Amino acid sequence: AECSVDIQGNDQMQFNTNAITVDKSCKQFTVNLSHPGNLPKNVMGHNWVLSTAADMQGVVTDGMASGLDKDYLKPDDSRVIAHTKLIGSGEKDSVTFDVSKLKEGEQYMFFCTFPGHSALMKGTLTLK
Ligand SMILES: [Cu+]
Repeated sequence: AECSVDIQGNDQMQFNTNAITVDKSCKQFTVNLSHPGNLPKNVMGHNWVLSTAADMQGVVTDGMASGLDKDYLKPDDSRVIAHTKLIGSGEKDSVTFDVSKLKEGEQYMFFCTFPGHSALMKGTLTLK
């Protein structure tokens, strides 16, 4: 099983994948995020945040109101399953989480919580 994925967030406010499949055989899953853009994190910062599809809107809404210093995430938000830090041009960050934090039959979404970015920077994640 392929238990990791490399993802990029760029200056065009786009991730380079719209869907991630996590194989059930995997015990852990790793996301390696990078920023090939030129813009700094205060204007084009990107993070990779995971939640159920149902909780996405709440996480995004409260994240925006949280500010840059809080990585645009509501402190201790229980709806966030896993997340990388917010990164800007030339930076990279990885996050590894336990696959047992996911279940079959539930739709998950990964997205960036920087203000306005989730309109384009989002995708599905599914355990199969
Ligand atoms: Cu972003």
